[PDB]
Parts: sequence; C-alpha cells; structure tokens
Amino acid sequence: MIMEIPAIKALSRYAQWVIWKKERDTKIPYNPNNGKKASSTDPLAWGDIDEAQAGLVRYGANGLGFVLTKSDPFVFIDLDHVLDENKRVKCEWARQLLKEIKSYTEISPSGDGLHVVVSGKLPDYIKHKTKFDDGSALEVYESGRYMTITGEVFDGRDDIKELDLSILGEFAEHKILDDEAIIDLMKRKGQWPDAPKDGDDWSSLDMSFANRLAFWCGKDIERMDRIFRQSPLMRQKWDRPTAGSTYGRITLKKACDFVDSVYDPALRNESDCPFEPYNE
Ligand SMILES: Nc1nc2c(ncn2[C@H]2C[C@H](O)[C@@H](COP(=O)(O)OP(=O)(O)OP(=O)(O)O)O2)c(=O)[nH]1
Ligand SMILES: [Mg+2]
Ligand SMILES: [Mg+2]
Repeated sequence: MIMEIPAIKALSRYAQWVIWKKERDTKIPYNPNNGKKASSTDPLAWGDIDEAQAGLVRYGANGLGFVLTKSDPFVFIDLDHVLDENKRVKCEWARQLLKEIKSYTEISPSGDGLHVVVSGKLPDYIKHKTKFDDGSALEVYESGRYMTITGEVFDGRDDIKELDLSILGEFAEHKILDDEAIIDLMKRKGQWPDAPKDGDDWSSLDMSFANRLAFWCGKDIERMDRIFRQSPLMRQKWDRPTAGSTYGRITLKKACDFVDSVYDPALRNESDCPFEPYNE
C-alpha cells in the first residue's frame, strides 16, 4: 500500500533507498542489498525501493529509509515529540508550521513525531537543529542525511509539494589542532569522562577532567571550554556566577595553573600526560 502514496512514488524515482534498524535508541542505516552499514555519501551503498523492501524482510530491519542528496529536489523536516497519545499535535509551533508548509506529512516511527517532505531550498541562515523548552525539536536537511520512511500519512497529506521555504526562518534559530581531533585523541587515550553516576562528586570529576583538558589542549582556555561543553560532565552549574567569575572558568583556570606539562601537537608527547586513563 506504500507505493500507492503519491509522495512515495516520487521518492521511488531515486535509487537512494536504505533500511534502518534500532541499535539502542539510535537508528543505523544499512545497505539493503548486502546488510552492511551504509554510508551517507556512497550511492552504491543504497538501492532502489524494490531492493529496500526486499532487504527489509531479509535482515528484519525496522523500516525503510531515504538518503537525501544535493541533486534531488527534496527537503527533510524533522519534528520530534509533537504528538499526543492519539497522534494530534500538542506543540503550537509545529501546529503553525504545518499550516504554512502543507506538503507530504507522515508520522515518524516512534509515533510522537512528524516528517514533512518538501520540494524546495532551505534558507542558508538557519541552524540544522533547533531545540525548544517544550522538549520538541525542529531538524531540517536537504542533503548529507537520510530519513526513515513509514508511509503513515498524516492528515491525508500524501503529496510532495513545491513550496517556498523562507518561512522556516520563523521556526529554526538563526546561525552565522582541531577540537574534534583533540576529542578523538582523548577518547582513544582513555581520557574522556563517563557520565557521572549516583554518589559521585561531580565537582571533583569536573576538576580531574579539566586537568586533562589543560594538558591536551595546551592550556588553551577557550578550547578547553569549547570541548568541556560537549562532554558528559557539562551541566548548568558550569555558567553560574561565582565571585565575579563562573564556576566553569574558575575550574579551567585552576587546572591551567595545576598542570605543568602540555601536549605539543608537533611533539606527540602523549607519554607526558600525568593522569592515568579513565578505568572502565
Ligand atoms: N541514528 C542515525 N540517524 C540518522 C543518521 N543520518 C540521518 N539520520 C536520520 C534518521 C532519522 O530519521 C533522522 C532524524 O532522527 P530522529 O531521532 O528524529 O529519528 P526519526 O525521525 O526517524 O523517528 P523519531 O523521531 O524517533 O520518531 O536522522 C545517522 O548517521 N544515524
Ligand atoms: Mg524525528
Ligand atoms: Mg535534496
């Protein structure tokens, strides 16, 4: 019955289909022809819709997916946690977006979200992901991404439409070594902290982790801060004022004065790190 939907017929023109399966709370995309993990950049890792339907039953995956590319005309709008227990919209922002972007809408696989597929072009000044106090989120992509396909047509909106997408500027937020290189380096060296557990002096985990950052970042106080904000030790206390400074900066500066050596990127002195790896 899926191939009856006009929008699914439109997507089946493209050999950009995959299948996905729930690992933990992630949704990994897989090559429908052989079952390997599918890249989002390798077109030969995908298949057409017939191969995705066949591969779905073969490996028992959770459902179909569609990879978005620059040259196809589609735009993927992801609305998370915007539906009731009986699948009506409970967020007023999502209610207004659906009024001004009337195109193919379907219920996402968790039942509490929506997908809208539109032909158009995204504004270049908006963030990919926008999070709201409500707990909902708006995530938009036109390439370098795949979308789960359910066919659960919402509100009978079963047709991809050609719409202007400047209206998204009213919903998404606007937007104007290497940090990730250091993060991966610290992870591989066993120096990336685990999330704090019950009965853990979080403030003491902060300081220990901040000491390591002082080494691996070369006491680059602004880099240590950018990296700390992506760690499982980040919390609202980090930016609370304390004596004409924030708790986060007082921690980072204390670490910079505590640590003696520094990791020189050009010297590879990983053996100079004075802190033992995080046990597992
Ligand atoms: N897990 C995962 N998802 C990806 C990747 N590239 C694109 N995606 C897609 C699959 C998802 O449909 C899309 C949005 O993520 P979501 O958390 O919102 O899952 P989805 O909307 O499909 O269902 P749900 O929100 O839980 O109701 O991101 C990837 O490398 N890993
Ligand atoms: Mg979603
Ligand atoms: Mg596209």
